[PDB]
Amino acid sequence: EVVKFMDVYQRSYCHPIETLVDIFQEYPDEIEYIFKPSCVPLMRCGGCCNDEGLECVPTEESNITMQIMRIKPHQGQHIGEMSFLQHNKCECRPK
Amino acid sequence: EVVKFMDVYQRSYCHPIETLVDIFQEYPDEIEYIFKPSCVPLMRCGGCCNDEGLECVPTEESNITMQIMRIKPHQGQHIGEMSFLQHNKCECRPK
Repeated sequence: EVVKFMDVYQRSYCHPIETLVDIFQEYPDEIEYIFKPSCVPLMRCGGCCNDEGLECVPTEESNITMQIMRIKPHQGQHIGEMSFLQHNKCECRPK
Repeated sequence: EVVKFMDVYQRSYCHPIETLVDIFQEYPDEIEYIFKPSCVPLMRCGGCCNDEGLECVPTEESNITMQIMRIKPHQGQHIGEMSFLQHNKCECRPK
């Protein structure tokens, strides 16, 4: 059935949403290890703003710790804790 | 609490996830108008695969109809129906 306007509007407005984030994006200086899984689920700001000139960005954020399989190609692999930023609150701010 | 490896691994693996998608991306021929909301919530394949050479892609798809406000700037606006593609099933396939 057809999704009603106010439902679409409220569901898509700027807010934290579970987002699958590549670990290399979070750790852009990593050039030694590869990771399993290669991505992690994190709450991140997403969606749209009333004003098209605004973007959805975090106003509160905090880290979560996840166990990741850290692989050194052709050498070995280890379960290790890694920290990832999550967004707790979002707002629409000038782009 | 530290998220356990097997929990992260299972939660991040290739599957359909709610994704906030920009309308003008899905409909690049809609030049003359703007839309409210400007993005919509859609189930889309997301997450990661066991092999860096694989990608998460849809194997089953369907459409969904949503009420969206179509706006002609400083002229007028109308609530109409628009159809969007969703992903119902995903698999990891060779890029």
